[PDB]
Amino acid sequence: TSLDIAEELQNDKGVSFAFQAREEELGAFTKRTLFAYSGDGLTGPFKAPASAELSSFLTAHPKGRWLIAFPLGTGIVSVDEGILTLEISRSLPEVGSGSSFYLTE
Amino acid sequence: KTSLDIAEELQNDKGVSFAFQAREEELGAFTKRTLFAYSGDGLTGPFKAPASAELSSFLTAHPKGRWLIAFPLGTGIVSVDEGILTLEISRSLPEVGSGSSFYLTE
Amino acid sequence: TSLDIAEELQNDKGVSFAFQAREEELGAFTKRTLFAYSGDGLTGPFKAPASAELSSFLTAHPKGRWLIAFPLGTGIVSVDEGILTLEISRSLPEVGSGSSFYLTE
Repeated sequence: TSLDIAEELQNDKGVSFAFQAREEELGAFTKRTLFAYSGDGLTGPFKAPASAELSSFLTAHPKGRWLIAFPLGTGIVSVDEGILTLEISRSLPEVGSGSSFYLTE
Repeated sequence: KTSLDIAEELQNDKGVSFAFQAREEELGAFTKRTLFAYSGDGLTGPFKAPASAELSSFLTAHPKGRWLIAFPLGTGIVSVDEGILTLEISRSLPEVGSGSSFYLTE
Repeated sequence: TSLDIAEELQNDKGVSFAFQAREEELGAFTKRTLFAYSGDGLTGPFKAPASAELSSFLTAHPKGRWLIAFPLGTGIVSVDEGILTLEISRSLPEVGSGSSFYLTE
């Protein structure tokens, strides 16, 4: 483990998300994992400003965004100009927890 | 970091076995608590089994008082009441497989 | 953590998969986790030769195969004669990341 950021983000509708970013070295490979939790429900996209460390981490993904599975539906996390966006495929009465990762050489 | 790791096997009347692992981790200002669940068995109704006091204690700590958990074929809710662990499922599962549920807190 | 193998595997349609195998000891219990990532899409099964360490890890599962949930669908990983197979329930336009684990005494 060469990194562990955690932070809580909030929009003005009141929704809170906690994120954890983690980096791990495995010989030739690196793993980067995003962890997300919210107790809230969500109907539209979630937008909130992120710290520079998180924005930096989130930009590193090879696809420029993080496909993430929650118990009730699927989201895409991306960052743009220090604004974090989580878009969802369907409205979620509760978000819950999920993670998204990639492995790289 | 890791300030806790309980693991146990629980069993019901039919003979359905679940293994659980509870984990706590400290991340500066934040704590993460993760429940991991595995069963090779299929499940049609709810799974009820007695849990150790450490596990019951861990499971009760959740801000919603229950653990929403995704398995490969369906969704479950884990809760504890009076030292009885209950896993309720949205649909019957021919195989449970593995899943995790966590939360982050300040 | 008593083990961490990671490798990249590749098939004839251009699809690359990264796998990480992990073993952890927890007092009386062991946990074995497979992690899988691919940025590619996948229509049929994914077949690729694996290292001996990975074949060995994958054979250890009590069911002889790993049921694994990806954001858009479900897969079964198994190994036979050092050939890794990932079968899918539906075609996946993108595979993303997932893990599968078991606990044992």
